[PDB]
Amino acid sequence: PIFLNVLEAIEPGVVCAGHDNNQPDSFAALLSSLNELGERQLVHVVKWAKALPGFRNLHVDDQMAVIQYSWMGLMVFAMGWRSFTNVNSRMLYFAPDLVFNEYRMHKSRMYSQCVRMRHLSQEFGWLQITPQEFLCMKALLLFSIIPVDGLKNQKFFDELRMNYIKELDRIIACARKNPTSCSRRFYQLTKLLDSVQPIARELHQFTFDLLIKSHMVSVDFPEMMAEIISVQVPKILSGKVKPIYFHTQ
Ligand SMILES: CC[C@H]1[C@@H](O)CC(=O)N1c1ccc(C#N)c(C(F)(F)F)c1
Repeated sequence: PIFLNVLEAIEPGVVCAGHDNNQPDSFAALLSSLNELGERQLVHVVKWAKALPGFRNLHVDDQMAVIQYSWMGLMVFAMGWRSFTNVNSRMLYFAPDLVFNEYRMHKSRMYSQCVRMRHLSQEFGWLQITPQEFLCMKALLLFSIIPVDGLKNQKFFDELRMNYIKELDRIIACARKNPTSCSRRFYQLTKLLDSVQPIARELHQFTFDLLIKSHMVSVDFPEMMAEIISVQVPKILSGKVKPIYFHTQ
């Protein structure tokens, strides 16, 4: 059980947003706290990714690029899981000190996006996703978005992705003596993974638009946050960098 041992060992712990929950809810305060949380989560995601089996097989510039492109999707998927395990998917558990109820979904001006994220969280319950399926799916999500023109060394990436697919297949919750069971399960989980990508795109769009207007609406963007959103995110939004889907959309 070496692979699952590693994934459990490297899984990030609790990350707080630093939000003041004693102040009335406002757009500026909610989004400033989400941005700070995004910066804090990025730091954890980088450390996590660099500790994954085989990650150092990637060329050095490909390493940071892969992390940066996948960051939003990784955050959303983990947040959906937190929401499932902590509040039964009824609210969005961004952090212990930043939990969105319906009022905050509205006040953040992100209601439609939050609906999609809550639906993702509900899928963990509907499909009875195991914590081990979650960990393997999240690892595979890192290797699910790349430039259409390819990476510096695309071969090493393709091999990594292949192996992460095989590890997911190995531990899916099914009865092996009935092949139909495992086929159905793999189909369900690949559909679930695909569904992260349109959600990440909506968040990319929202966050990009907010950065551009941030001076007008009093929303603060931290340094590393802002660089990714102005340099890497537009490569996604302009179609230079595209998600890898299992099924044809
Ligand atoms: C990253 C940018 C900020 C906001 O500007 C838009 C938005 O949705 N953000 C955000 C923050 C933190 C987490 C976490 N965890 C998430 C999610 F969970 F949705 F990925 C989004």
